[PDB]
Amino acid sequence: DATPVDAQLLKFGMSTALSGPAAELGINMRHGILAAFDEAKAKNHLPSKTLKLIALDDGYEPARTAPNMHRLTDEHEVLAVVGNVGTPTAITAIPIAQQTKTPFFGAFTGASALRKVEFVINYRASYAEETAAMVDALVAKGIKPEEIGFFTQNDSYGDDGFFGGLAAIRRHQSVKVSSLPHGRYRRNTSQVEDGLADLLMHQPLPKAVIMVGTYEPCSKLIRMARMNNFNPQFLAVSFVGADALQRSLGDLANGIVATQVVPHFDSDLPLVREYRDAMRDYDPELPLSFVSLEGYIVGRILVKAVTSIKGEISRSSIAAALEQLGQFDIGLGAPLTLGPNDHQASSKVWPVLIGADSSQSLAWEELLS
Repeated sequence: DATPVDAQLLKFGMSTALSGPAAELGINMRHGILAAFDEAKAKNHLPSKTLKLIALDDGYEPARTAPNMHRLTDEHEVLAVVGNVGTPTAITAIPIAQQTKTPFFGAFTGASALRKVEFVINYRASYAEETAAMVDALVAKGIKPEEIGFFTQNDSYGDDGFFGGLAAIRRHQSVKVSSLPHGRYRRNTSQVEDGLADLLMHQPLPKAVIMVGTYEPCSKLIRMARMNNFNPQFLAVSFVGADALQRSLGDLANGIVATQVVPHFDSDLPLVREYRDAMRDYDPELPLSFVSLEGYIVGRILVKAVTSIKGEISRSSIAAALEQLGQFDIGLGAPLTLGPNDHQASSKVWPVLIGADSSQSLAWEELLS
């Protein structure tokens, strides 16, 4: 009761899926951020500052995102909202961040809606970029544009990935949007039967299915496809959660390709080695994942920006500091770029091939080999 406290508390907020069928996404984003914050404390990166994350559960449901965001920006007075999972959730969250002038940084979503939003600053490559990489690689291997199908969540997330795929296909062949194979499922359900039937009845039958969904419904779709005598090349976007997908499917995940917005967590890139050390010290029982690696990267960039601030640390000075990063290197093997007119740090897409027991980096020229 008598001890001076001169450390300034720096509060950051997050609204994310900490429960429900997509919980692995929010849980692991949160762990990655917290591992970064743990490391920053351990190494005295922010002397006389205390980092705190206020993480509220929205279950990947926009109806819960809205009141969470009001609480984070009003009563909690957070300095930035960091790492929130999802597209329909972000679409609800962003106007609240904008009206309160709160930086909305490193959201776990590649949606174009975040990439047109002055307060929205992104680390990761977009769904347009992931789907372009997939489509170009498929076509290079002799898959016809008309043979590429989509299995997507029936909302703004699935729409965004589908539209990215459509644009990528259109670069190779003019098509009407109604011609593409496109099965859908409702967010946070396992109701994938109708979507599978739509793919199966398509002319021609898809040879590749791009999955713009989450791990639970995607796992069920893959199991059901194989039961229904259908074995195309499945490709999962980053948001699916490749680690959770592999855990659910086991051997049935062997051969799936999944695009990531981070390098492999087994890489010896300096940042990745630092991620592994931070995770080990933070909680050695947690498995590594692409999701927590992304959260760690977001935390690292945030801390780097905060370190640069001279004077009051505030919403406005954090927004400015993120833009002041310019071209910078955090040990990813290639530079990141942020600025007043550049709000996406990375366009890099790292494909991985899921095997029997693990995943490994994939060169696109080895796709379907």
